[PDB]
Amino acid sequence: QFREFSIETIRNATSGFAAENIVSEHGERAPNVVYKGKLENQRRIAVKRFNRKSWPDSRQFLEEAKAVGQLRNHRMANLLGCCYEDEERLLIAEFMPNETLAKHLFHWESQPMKWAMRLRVALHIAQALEYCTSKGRALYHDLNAYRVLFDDDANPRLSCFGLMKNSRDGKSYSTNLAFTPPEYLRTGRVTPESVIYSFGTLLLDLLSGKHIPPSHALDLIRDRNIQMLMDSGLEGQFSSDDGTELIRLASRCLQYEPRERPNPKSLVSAMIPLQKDLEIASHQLLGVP
Ligand SMILES: [Cl-]
Repeated sequence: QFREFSIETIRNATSGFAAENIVSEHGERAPNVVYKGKLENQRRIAVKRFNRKSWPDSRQFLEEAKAVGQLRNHRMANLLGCCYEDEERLLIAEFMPNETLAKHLFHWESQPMKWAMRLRVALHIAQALEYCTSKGRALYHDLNAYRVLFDDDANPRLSCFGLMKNSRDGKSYSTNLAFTPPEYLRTGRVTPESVIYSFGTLLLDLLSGKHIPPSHALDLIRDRNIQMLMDSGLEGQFSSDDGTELIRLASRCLQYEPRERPNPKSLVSAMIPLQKDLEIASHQLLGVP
């Protein structure tokens, strides 16, 4: 059950917000800073520590946090609680011990992430989006490869933290404008269809093995230059038909007109026939213990 924590409990859990416990990607001074920690009951947690003045009205912070806290789903890194003591504003979620899509996709060591695992990620994150939308939390802020986490069993989950803004009013620059949907640039506002565009960028990441700007990818797609778009490290793991099917889904997600983008259920349905190696456990596919 969603619960409140004292700041002392959370400082104890994170060794006083020790810098080496940061597991997010922007360091200590960013709008989005997440620390790993461990509670007295041995439960491992992720703690997002909001900036001072980001959510100054604790009633508003709590309302938001509690709303996110009602969500419970296997495709999410779920929100367990919050803290709003002594000007701190913290979100406490399930710890994900196998790091991020970014680590395994962009910063691989043994070998590139397998196609089968990339497609499993895409499907499971689409399912996470379907769930969040189902529970009235259709807005998601800054979805990218750093918000896709891997659990104890190496299964992909969507971080719950992106369901809340980094600050109620502060302009965030947490996603470079190259990756934001066109309606954000016009209005400064996120809509349900905005996250679908972001999901399109995630598909581009998975297809290419890098965080390719949509403008550039869309040029390649217009040219049907699949060989320049797709990750050379995937060679021989996928049929041209399936590669193309996923590119076509990305193109739908990245449509200028928000109403033309797929709804989450359509993303899930489109992903099913592309799945590969269903019988293989995620830890084997991802290459973690
Ligand atoms: Cl506020």
